[PDB]
Amino acid sequence: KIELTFMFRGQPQEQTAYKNVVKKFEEKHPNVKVNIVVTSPDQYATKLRAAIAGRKIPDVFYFNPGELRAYVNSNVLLDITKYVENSKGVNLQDIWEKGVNKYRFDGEKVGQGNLYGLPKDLGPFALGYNKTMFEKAGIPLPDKDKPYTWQEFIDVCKKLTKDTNGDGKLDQWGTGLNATWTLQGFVWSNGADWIDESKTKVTVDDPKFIEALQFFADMQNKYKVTPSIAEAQTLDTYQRWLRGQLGFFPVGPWDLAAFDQQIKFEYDLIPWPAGSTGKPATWVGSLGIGVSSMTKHPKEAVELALYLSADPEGQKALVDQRVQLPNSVKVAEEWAKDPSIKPANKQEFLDIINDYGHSFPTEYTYNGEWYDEFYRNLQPVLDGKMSAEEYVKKAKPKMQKLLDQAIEQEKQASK
Ligand SMILES: OC[C@@H]1O[C@@H](OC[C@@H]2O[C@@H](OC[C@@H]3O[C@@H](OC[C@@H]4O[C@@H](OC[C@@H]5O[C@@H](OC[C@@H]6O[C@@H](O)[C@H](O)[C@H]6O)[C@H](O)[C@H]5O)[C@H](O)[C@H]4O)[C@H](O)[C@H]3O)[C@H](O)[C@H]2O)[C@H](O)[C@H]1O
Ligand SMILES: [Ca+2]
Repeated sequence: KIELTFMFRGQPQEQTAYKNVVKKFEEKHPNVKVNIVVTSPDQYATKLRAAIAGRKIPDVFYFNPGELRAYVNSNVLLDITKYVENSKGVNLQDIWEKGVNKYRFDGEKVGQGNLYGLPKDLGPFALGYNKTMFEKAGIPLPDKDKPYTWQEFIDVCKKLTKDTNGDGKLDQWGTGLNATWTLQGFVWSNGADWIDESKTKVTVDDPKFIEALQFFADMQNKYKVTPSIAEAQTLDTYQRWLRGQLGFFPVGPWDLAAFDQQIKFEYDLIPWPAGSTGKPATWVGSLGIGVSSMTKHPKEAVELALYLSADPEGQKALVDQRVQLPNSVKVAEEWAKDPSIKPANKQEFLDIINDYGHSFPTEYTYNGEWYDEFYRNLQPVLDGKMSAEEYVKKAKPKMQKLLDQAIEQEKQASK
């Protein structure tokens, strides 16, 4: 008779997986009915923001770790600490500490104190390569541990870029990376970032940042190891990767079900190519599962969040359905070692989590508007109409004003 609203986002394979697992929850808890509100990833932020603006908050919902402090200040998230402590069996200490701590807040800083959510997952963003394509081309396979240098990466990408059917037109390319999701690793491995150490000053005008951004754009425009601008418009590079047209493309654990369904070639994971630091870099994503401060059924709502995040039965179902890696550290370690589950080097996901993955810069700031502004007007750089140097000099003060406002608005909302 109890009814909960569960609001979340996902690609089609993720929507199916979580709907299936919510049904398992309902089977286990016959007195609870869960009403689903689900959107595409791109639609989610707008829809959640509207719910919160109207103070019509779903009982259980996904949220961005960068919004944690703002959600606490505006009393959006229930303090679920005591419900989790009283729960039968589940020990959050089995779960990735990096994941759990993103949703703790002690009143002053993130990473400690009361629980205001549970981790949906950790989302290490690995680099995949098309092994079928390498072996057909006679090119030595990438090393599973030692990153390519940037020059080595371009060299191999050039070797892979060719006319394979002999009609005179290129139909296979080295790569086709999306700057929204893959620029970070190049910036970070080149010893740069969007913001400084203190997370209060924009640093995109760092020569190291400029070099990374120019290199990124140059893959398409200068080195020409990607589909052309027109070709990517015709069919985007994610789809071209699925069809076996690209040598390299990123892989997150949420991709695995989609790739199981659509990818017919053999692929495996490798470290990202490394810039001046010689150390690979990429991001580790996460989403939180939160409970509305205003929920009429806090026990049942926390029980649902726990089922998805930490319950061994719920987690097993999500992992079996190939939309994430295990939240339990020990389960993830034995998962990675199981050779019957592909990719062969899915250990790379854990290496990202444990060693060379970083957080998105917005996880450190009170809101992410300053960062969104960088990407909003980036495309002319990517299409070779504006230099990286010219763009970051123009973007920097716009970004800085927004970041300054985030910092101030924190001070005001936290009183
Ligand atoms: O800019 C050029 C564009 O390319 C063309 O569009 C094609 C695009 O390709 C398709 O997208 C493929 C997917 O994109 C990458 O995945 C990125 C995002 O990950 C998924 O979410 C997983 C989720 O996020 C992780 O957390 C990350 C962050 O961490 C926190 O700070 C914050 O809260 C999180 O946001 C979690 O760990 C994990 O659960 C999203 O689904 C996806 O967007 C992968 O390559 C593919 O999965 C799609 O069709 C187009 O977007 C166009 O021409 C042009 O726009
Ligand atoms: Ca051809």
